[PDB]
Amino acid sequence: GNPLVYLDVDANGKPLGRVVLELKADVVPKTAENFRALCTGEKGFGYKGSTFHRVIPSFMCQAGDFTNHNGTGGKSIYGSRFPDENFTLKHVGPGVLSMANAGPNTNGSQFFICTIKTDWLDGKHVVFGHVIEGMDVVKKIESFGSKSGRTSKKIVITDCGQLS
Ligand SMILES: Nc1ccc(CNC(=O)NCC(=O)N2CCCC2)cc1
Repeated sequence: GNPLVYLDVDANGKPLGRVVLELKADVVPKTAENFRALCTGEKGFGYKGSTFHRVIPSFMCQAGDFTNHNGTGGKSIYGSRFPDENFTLKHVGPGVLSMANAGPNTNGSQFFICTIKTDWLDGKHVVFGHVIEGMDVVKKIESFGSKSGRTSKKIVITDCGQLS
């Protein structure tokens, strides 16, 4: 069925624990496949070692720029960017996993995990999964953000991969 993947996350070099994500390949197979492969690193690049570079309390935690390591970069397994697959899934609440972007059809590798319902992003960001386990870890990450998005600890995905 739908892939289960994980992110193991450090803050200032010490482990917070594991976030487990279900990828909704049934609804958004291309977007789910991209994220899955970036977790395993099987194409020779991916999320391992990359950061949560911008985190805003009571909103979301954003990550996945493994090319420029500053929020301007990332790439997909298909090429630098790929289209918005569909907007069928909605930003319904905490734990939603969705693609960051720079406008229409600019999905790469950057993603975010919501910590609240973010309805204004519906129709603009492709939702492609949800947290299965580890919301406690997500709340810790969230607690290290700020209004400007700047993090107060260095938040690193030390390991990631596929569970099923
Ligand atoms: N592929 C790609 C994706 C994102 C960017 C830079 N864009 C962003 O940080 N956009 C903000 C964004 O998507 N957000 C922030 C609310 C969580 C969703 C640049 C390239």
